[PDB]
Amino acid sequence: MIINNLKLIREKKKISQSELAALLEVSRQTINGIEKNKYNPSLQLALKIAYYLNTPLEDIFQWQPE
Amino acid sequence: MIINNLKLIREKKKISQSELAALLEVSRQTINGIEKNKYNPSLQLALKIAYYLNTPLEDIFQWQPE
Ligand code: NA
Repeated sequence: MIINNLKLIREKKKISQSELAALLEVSRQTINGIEKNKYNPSLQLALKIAYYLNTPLEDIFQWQPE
Repeated sequence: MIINNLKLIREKKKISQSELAALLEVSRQTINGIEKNKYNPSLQLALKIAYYLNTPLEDIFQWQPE
């Protein structure tokens, strides 16, 4: 299980869902889906998110060790 | 593009493919495949690799735009 903090980090930076989607070249539905915990992103999308949000990836997507 | 440093990092830490595969509960072939850049892991598997290698995920898998 991964717990994500994307909503909070995105909102803190004052970035809307459509703004982030446009930067990452994905759909708003994709961003919203991640934030509503419907599913995890691909490795590549996770890495793009961390890159542009200038935040260590593990601050955004936290695997609960098991 | 994704730069992949898994082999280099695993090797410096003197963890065999077999031992890493066992911690991750995947085939050794799967670790080998990821090391040789044949395919990418899911995000969760990537986070587990980072956990067992005690290394930030972005030092193992480095995405660069363009
Ligand atoms: Na990282």
